Formats: sequence, C-alpha cells, structure tokens
Amino acid sequence: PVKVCLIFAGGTGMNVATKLVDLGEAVHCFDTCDKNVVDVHRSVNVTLTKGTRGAGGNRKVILPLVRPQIPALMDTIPEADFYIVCYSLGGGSGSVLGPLITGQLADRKASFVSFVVGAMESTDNLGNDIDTMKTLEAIAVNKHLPIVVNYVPNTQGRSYESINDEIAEKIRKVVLLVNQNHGRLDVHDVANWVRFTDKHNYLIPQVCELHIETTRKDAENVPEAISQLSLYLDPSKEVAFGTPIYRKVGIMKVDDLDVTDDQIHFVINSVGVVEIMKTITDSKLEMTRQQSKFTQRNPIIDADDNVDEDGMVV
Ligand SMILES: Nc1nc2c(ncn2[C@@H]2O[C@H](COP(=O)(O)OP(=O)(O)O)[C@@H](O)[C@H]2O)c(=O)[nH]1
Ligand SMILES: [Mg+2]
Repeated sequence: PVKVCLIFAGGTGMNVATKLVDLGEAVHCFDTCDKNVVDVHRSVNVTLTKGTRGAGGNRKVILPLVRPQIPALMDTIPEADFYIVCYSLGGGSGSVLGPLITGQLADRKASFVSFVVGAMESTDNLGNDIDTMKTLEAIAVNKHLPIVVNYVPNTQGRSYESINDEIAEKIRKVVLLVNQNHGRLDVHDVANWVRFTDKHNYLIPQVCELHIETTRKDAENVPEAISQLSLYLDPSKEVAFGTPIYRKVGIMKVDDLDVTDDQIHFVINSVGVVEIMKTITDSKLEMTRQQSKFTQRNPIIDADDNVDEDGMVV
C-alpha cells in the first residue's frame, strides 16, 4: 500500500491540487465537470462524474446523481496507510464528493485528515458550509470515528490564491508527518493519534479540528487538546506540554530536505467547532436579514391593462 493518498474534490479542491502537482501519482482529483482542469493536472490523476457536467451550486441536486458512482471512484484509489481529503464546504460538488468519499475511507477503517474551506460569498456558501459540517458530524457519529479536519475560513479581504497557498503548505507538513521516515514514529502510532476513539472508548466520535503549529507556545494554546503528535528536529528541545489524552513524539532527520521547520505539532481538538458554527450561522443570519428586509416596487401593470398570451400590451 502506498504511503499516502491525496484526494481533492471540486473547484477549490483542484485549485489546491495544482500546487501539489510534484506529488504526482499520489494526487487524485474528482469533480462533476472540468471547469477547473488545467495542464498541470496530467501529472496527476483526474476523474469526472457522468450525468452532472458542473452545474450547482446545489448539493441536494448533485447527491443523487453522484451517489451511485462512488464505488467506481473508490476503485481509482489504492490502499493507503494515510489519506488527505481536500475540498470546499461551500460549493455543490466538493461538498458532496468529499464527504461521500470520506465515508468510504471510514469503512476502509482508514487513517485520514481533511482540509476544508469555509466559503463566505453568499447565504448559499454559508448555508452549504453548515450542511457539510453537519454531514461530517453525522458520518463521525454513524461510523464511530473522529472526523478530523483543518478548517480554513475564506477571511474577508483575503485572496483565494493566498488562502489556497497556505493550505498547500499545511498539506506538505502532513505528508512529511506520515512519510514513515521518522524515529520512534510507527504507522500504528499515527493511526492511534487520528483514530483516538478506537482505544479511548469513553470519548465521543465527532467532527474535530486539526491544528498545525510550529511553536510549543502555539500548540499549548490549543484549548482542550485531545490528541497530540509532535515532530522534533532537535530531540533535546523535546518537552511534554499541555493536557492531551493522547501524546506521541517522533524525531526528524536533518538530511531530510522535506524538513523546513525545527518542530511541528499536530493537535486535534473539538471544543472549537462550536465557535466555527456560531460565526458561520451568524453570518448567514445577518445576510439573510438584509435579504428579507429588501423591498421592491409595486407592479406597473394592473388589472385595467389588456395583456395578451405573449405579454403584449397594445
Ligand atoms: N479558498 C478558496 N476558495 C474558493 C476557491 N474557489 C472557490 N472558492 C470559494 O468556494 C466556494 C465553492 O467553490 P467550488 O470549489 O468551485 O465548489 P464545487 O466545485 O462545486 O465543489 C465558492 O463559492 C467560493 O466561495 C479556491 O480556489 N480557494
Ligand atoms: Mg466547480
């Protein structure tokens, strides 16, 4: 089984994919149309679904069209010791394909994390965010498995180019983490970090946040940490901080040119998902208020107007 499989879905998904082209065969893209297919995508895997050809937008409309086709997509995905799934919560295709695929990985009893974007353009985007987050929490519950995600809100003002750019970087860091070439760091360890419910049975499988941090201080400030996993380049600087239920260390190799940071900390928690939802729901609400506070003029035809079948008023 390959070391890591990288799944992207939808527009955002493939846009983030173009920056990870150098990983070639490890990258698998999926969309409902080719709207976002560029040239650097031939260096990687690409699959589009039938019947759909890129419309919504609408997840309710896309789901039943793509559901039957999932078995087939799964076949285009080899066994892996870890997976990364990436897509937007805001659109219609990524926010369907992604969770559908996520559900299959969970039946592979696989070890995986997800990178998702909070789209913030419209009450469509916002509404979709909520539904997809809700979807992910239902899968967690039904499959009894934490659904671990790095959440990136499209902060007002900031360019998608920029937002995509940091997601790419965070993905590399996870690719490093699971590149199996560390000291003390087992493949079984990594599974136990991200699938903490398998051994910690008193804990509740739910949607969790993944925090990636390059300082000990930054990691400690992650609230109500559940499951930590640290990489050190200088083993001496190793410190056990915070209060996670699960903690595991590995050591990095200096001759590894992947290593671009003195120390990386991968911290899963869940308490912060509440606020994410509060923000998103409050945004939708404030927009929705102005939407239904808008008023239009009365018509400029009335019942004295002779109107034919084509709408002609002569
Ligand atoms: N960060 C980021 N956000 C994007 C990008 N493209 C689109 N968006 C935002 O994400 C939402 C969904 O877009 P898209 O990924 O094309 O949806 P999908 O293909 O139907 O799954 C849009 O409404 C925008 O809010 C991107 O490349 N990066
Ligand atoms: Mg699209």
